[PDB]
Amino acid sequence: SGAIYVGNYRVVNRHLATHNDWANLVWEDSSRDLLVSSTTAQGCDTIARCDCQTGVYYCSSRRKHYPVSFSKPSLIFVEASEYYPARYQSHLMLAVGHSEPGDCGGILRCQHGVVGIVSTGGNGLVGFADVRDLLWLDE
Ligand SMILES: COc1ccc(F)cc1CC(=O)N1CCC[C@H](C(N)=O)C1
Ligand SMILES: [Zn+2]
Repeated sequence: SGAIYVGNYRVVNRHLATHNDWANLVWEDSSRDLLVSSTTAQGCDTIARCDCQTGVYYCSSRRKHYPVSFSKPSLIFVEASEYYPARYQSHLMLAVGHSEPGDCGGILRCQHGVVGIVSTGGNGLVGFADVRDLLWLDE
């Protein structure tokens, strides 16, 4: 679990969104596993606007943060689950690192701020849904 709180927005994995998230929907994209809902309180997370390929992520299954090199956002094949059939997920970045399903939502951060959130993993790899292209999160 985990979310990004920026301005009047809450960014979460689409497969983990709640009833309240869907009742206050701003935007959702199944192909990216993202959903943004509105909030009454003000969020203070800074979103990075960069092309960094290094950062730190929070891994809840280990109660630890890990430094990683990650690939540029791209389409990556993702196995079927109870949330989606087998498909390509777009805007996904991979890193070598530990992850388990409950790790989804952990933030990936570089020196410029929030990069994305854990969205996939398996076999010593972890995938992050990128958020740096969502310029509207700021205005
Ligand atoms: C962090 O997730 C891990 C990690 C290790 C694992 F063996 C398995 C997973 C789960 C995973 O990748 N899923 C299930 C939930 C939806 C995801 C998606 N974005 O389509 C795909
Ligand atoms: Zn950066």
